[PDB]
Amino acid sequence: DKPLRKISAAFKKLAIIVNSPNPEVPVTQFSHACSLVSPLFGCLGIAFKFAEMDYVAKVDDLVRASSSISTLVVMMDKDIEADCVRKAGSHTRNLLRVKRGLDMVKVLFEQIIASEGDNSLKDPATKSYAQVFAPHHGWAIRKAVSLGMYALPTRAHLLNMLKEDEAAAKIHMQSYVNSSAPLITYLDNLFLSKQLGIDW
Ligand SMILES: CCCCCCCCCCCCC/C=C/[C@@H](O)[C@@H](N)COP(=O)(O)OCC[N+](C)(C)C
Repeated sequence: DKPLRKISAAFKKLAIIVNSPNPEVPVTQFSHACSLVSPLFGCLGIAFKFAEMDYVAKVDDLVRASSSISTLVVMMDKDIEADCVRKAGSHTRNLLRVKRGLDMVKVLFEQIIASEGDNSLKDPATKSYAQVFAPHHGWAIRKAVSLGMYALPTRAHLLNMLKEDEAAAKIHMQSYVNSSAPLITYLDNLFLSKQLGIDW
């Protein structure tokens, strides 16, 4: 199968949901779509190993919760009720981390699309990391990530891993960008509308 098309197809559906008048985002559909993004960090290599703990484990948790909890709204309401929003391992806290991962990939794709004709992924990877994850990482991690940037695959190599040529990759990557933009906005507002904040 072709991994970018599974991503675009799944997030298009979520986009339709959050673009609708009364959105109800199922934890099952949401968490499944997010797990389709996980292979991307492995492709980029050792620099993004932090995503195992900062993203993959966070998605794993939401997949667990999806068996007993209907929607993202219901999921957050439980944590608000139990006063465990910022508690380590809480579904709401993990949801916030998942949001950041989705955001980083959105920025990554945007920069890859912009830097077409350049076979180096250095700028897209460095800029996406610096914007989304760097403010949440201590010195050691940021240095390790910076070092790992030397081990990035070439742009052409990445596309080969994803099984697309330039033209087809541009379409599905842009499709994710178009879909994740309102999804990320919807997720942010779930926090902000309850004054929960989004920078913790
Ligand atoms: C041969 C040798 C190979 C050596 C292999 C080692 C390379 C892989 C290292 C993986 C990176 C660590 C993954 C951790 C991710 C999360 O825990 C992050 N939150 C950690 O960042 P931190 O800045 O400490 O989080 C903030 C927490 N704090 C505020 C309390 C600092």
